[PDB]
Amino acid sequence: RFLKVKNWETDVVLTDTLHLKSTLETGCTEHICMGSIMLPRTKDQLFPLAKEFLDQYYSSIKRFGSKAHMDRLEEVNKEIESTSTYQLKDTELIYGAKHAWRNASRCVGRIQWSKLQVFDARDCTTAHGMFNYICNHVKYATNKGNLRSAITIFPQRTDGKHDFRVWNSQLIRYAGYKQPDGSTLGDPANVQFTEICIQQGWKAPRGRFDVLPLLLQANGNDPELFQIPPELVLEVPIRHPKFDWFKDLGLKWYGLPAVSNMLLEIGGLEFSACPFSGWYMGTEIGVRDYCDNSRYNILEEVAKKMDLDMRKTSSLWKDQALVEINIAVLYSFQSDKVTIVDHHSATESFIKHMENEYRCRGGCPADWVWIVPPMSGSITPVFHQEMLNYRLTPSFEYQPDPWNTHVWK
Amino acid sequence: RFLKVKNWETDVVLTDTLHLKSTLETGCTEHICMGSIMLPTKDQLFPLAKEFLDQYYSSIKRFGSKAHMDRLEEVNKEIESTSTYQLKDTELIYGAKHAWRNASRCVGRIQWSKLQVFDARDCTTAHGMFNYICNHVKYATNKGNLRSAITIFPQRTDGKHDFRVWNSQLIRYAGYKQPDGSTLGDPANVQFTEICIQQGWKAPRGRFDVLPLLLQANGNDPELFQIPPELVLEVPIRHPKFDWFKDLGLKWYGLPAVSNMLLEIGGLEFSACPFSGWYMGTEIGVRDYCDNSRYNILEEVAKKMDLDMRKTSSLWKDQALVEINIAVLYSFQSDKVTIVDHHSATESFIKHMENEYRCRGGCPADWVWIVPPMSGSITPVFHQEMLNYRLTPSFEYQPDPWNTHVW
Ligand code: HEM
Ligand code: HEM
Ligand SMILES: C[C@H](O)[C@H](O)[C@H]1CNc2nc(N)[nH]c(=O)c2N1
Ligand SMILES: C[C@H](O)[C@H](O)[C@H]1CNc2nc(N)[nH]c(=O)c2N1
Ligand SMILES: CCCNC(=[NH2+])NCCC[C@H](N)C(=O)O
Ligand SMILES: CCCNC(=[NH2+])NCCC[C@H](N)C(=O)O
Ligand SMILES: [Zn+2]
Repeated sequence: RFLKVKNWETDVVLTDTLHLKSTLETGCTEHICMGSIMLPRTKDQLFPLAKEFLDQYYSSIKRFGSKAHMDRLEEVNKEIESTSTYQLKDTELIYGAKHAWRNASRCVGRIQWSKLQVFDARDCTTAHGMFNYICNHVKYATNKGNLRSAITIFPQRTDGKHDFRVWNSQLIRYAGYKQPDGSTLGDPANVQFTEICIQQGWKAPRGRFDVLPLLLQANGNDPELFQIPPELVLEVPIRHPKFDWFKDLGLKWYGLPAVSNMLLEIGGLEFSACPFSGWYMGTEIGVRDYCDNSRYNILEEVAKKMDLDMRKTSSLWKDQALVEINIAVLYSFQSDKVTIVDHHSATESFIKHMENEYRCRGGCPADWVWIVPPMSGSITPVFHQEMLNYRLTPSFEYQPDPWNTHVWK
Repeated sequence: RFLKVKNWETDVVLTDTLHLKSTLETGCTEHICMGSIMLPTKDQLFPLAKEFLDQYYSSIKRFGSKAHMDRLEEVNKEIESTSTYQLKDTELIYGAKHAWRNASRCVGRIQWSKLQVFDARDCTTAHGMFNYICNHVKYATNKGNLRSAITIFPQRTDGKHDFRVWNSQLIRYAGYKQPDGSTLGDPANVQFTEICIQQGWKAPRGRFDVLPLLLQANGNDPELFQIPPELVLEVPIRHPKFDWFKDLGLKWYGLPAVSNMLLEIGGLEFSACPFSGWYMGTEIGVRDYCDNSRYNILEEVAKKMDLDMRKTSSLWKDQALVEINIAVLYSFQSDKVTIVDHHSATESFIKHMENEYRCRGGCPADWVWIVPPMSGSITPVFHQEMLNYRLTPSFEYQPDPWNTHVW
């Protein structure tokens, strides 16, 4: 079955066949679309998942059906029946990690998928060990501002009782503290985690931009706290090109975005601790982190300084202030020489990547709801692009926050 | 099953049961989501009619009454005899209002119950259609104080006597292909603008020429008509700060009025059912004015603002976008023509959603279409999870007539 996708701004039509290889469910039914919903083993099911993966791997290197291909399948089968699981070769791990990124339908930066530094941390055994691995990842990825995509992969899940987990949602993130008056100091998004850190012993400096400590869980044991070496945490003071009063807002952000709470599934194997990092698209900070009502919420303060007509929404003061803030984020990062991409460039690149993928791969799963930027949506090419969302493995998946499932010792 | 929807900004959770009454398909499957795709017999009729009549009588608190039963029997006998049936005026009004209520892509449904319905089922000719349409335009325009309305022409019979309004909207600007290879006016109407010429219209070759109505009655060939200029309310666009804006020479019409859709009620199909409301600022300022395939005016406006268009990261397109939309709203409001900004419209929709969920058990909504084309996340709907599904009565898309008409 072939599926057509049209770009209503260029009339360019593409054909998707890749979806024929999607195995997982999407959440939608022939009677209801849950496209905007944020989030809708056993010896038996493992080998098939292993085989599917290995066939994909060997096909990619043009060795499908080869003796090397058949021995690997036999080797893995034996291993699974013998140990109930199996270990991936280094090459398969790298291939797996890259494709999980390549298959992430909500990622607009996938044009960079083939360029990913994979750090094999499967020999790690303790939380201190995890900390060392993570520091090395942050330093390598940061590269003094010239950001490089990378991922660190800790030991896969076994009985589900010895999981490795990074309790932080991002390796680097600011603390949030709820005040008794109901207000919040810092980043609202991280209040609950900040509370856990404090409870675990963290001495919170209680400021507006406190880099959180790492809470690391190794081999199913209780998590431990670690402070990332300040010299390893690159930050950018936010100022505006024309508004000299902007800097006085006291804003800044970290340069390295590093998601650390997702699960990496490769050939049936589950890697519960797999922090990965890339670089920021300006709107993530400028629009969401700074202007979401439930985040820093700086629109008013910025608006006032600009002396905009805040009496009636129709003046579009919120929109005006929104643009200036995003100009400030991009300007500051560029001036400090810290990698970043604006939404115009990022979306234009995604379209080229997406078209390339259709011709070489026969498809490119994409989540329109997530691909389209949170500002100036229709002036970016993705808004006008029809997309097809479906799930391919390997892949990155969500998993419940560890504090909701961890059995304390 | 009972599905839940959460707003990630207020944490409010709503439970949806209304979806369990969905009938048509969505185009999606367990393996693939097509949420962003623009467009994914007597034995057949009575079931549909029954479904409709049941909801109608239920809405008037007479479910299972004799009147309910009698009506169901009358229609049943009418279908078996005439292979179709006619709706009572009350059922027609209820149907139209509910087709609007069920339009998952409409952000202004909080206004659903306030719809003036004009019964034009007694119409027989294109001239009659013109008369009905002018009356509709005049009533809805209300000198700038816009009022929602729909005019319903005769329902489809054998498919060979369908009434159709060939225009996509009652009021729209023409588009012509020039020698340069460029396009003059609105590129979106190039094809229609040609069929008008190919039919007789004498195009003024302007940047904003109000297109002539092309009306089709009883399957006959469409006829042209010029909407009395005095009935077409237009707004010149100026900025409340950049006095150079007026020089762009831009203007837009105040009455948005979709005319190419199909209204389906109790199985019956109304191929010509033009309806109107009022504009949300972004529709004109973001989409019609800035879309690359439309008037595509960003660069021009950018220049006059003298901003660095050298690098995309200066966000000149974004800065220029806001101002263009500030102007549209400013103009309309100055001329006292009804119009709503995306902030206000989305806030209303959220309220409507909450009302619908507690009174109806849900509200089908298409997130992709509900979220404005600019400043998406600073509007509440962005943070609102939505469930999309099809309910009848409904407004459906239909093939352009020029691709199906047998001259
Ligand atoms: C080169 C820099 C990259 C850019 C500019 C980029 C940009 C983005 C953005 C803007 C999002 C949506 C984020 C949000 O709204 O919170 C996203 C999501 C995602 N990206 Fe990328 N990305 C990059 C690199 C990567 C890398 C290296 C990986 C994996 C190895 C990756 C995996 C994903 C995944 C799995 C998601 C969805 C996660 C979720 O659902 O929250 N991205 N990316
Ligand atoms: C009172 C003011 C109203 C507002 C502000 C409003 C606004 C909107 C907007 C912004 C859209 C999407 C427009 C686009 O992007 O092309 C829309 C779509 C829609 N509206 Fe409303 N609407 C209003 C009244 C009405 C009325 C009176 C009806 C029906 C009688 C209605 C039926 C629909 C339908 C069926 C769609 C989807 C059409 C499509 O698929 O292209 N709307 N509305
Ligand atoms: C409810 C809705 O799904 C939610 O607000 C989504 C919309 N699109 C998004 N897109 C991106 N990139 N990131 C997000 O967090 C979201 N949130
Ligand atoms: C491809 C994509 O479906 C298309 O560009 C949609 C997106 N959302 C939209 N939303 C509204 N209101 N109107 C539109 O025309 C569109 N176009
Ligand atoms: C970790 C891979 C890079 N992905 C990315 N750019 N963004 C996703 C996480 C960043 C998050 N939106 C934030 O503002 O903090
Ligand atoms: C016809 C009812 C009102 N519907 C509405 N506001 N918009 C839909 C059609 C208008 C179209 N988006 C435009 O900019 O021209
Ligand atoms: Zn779907």
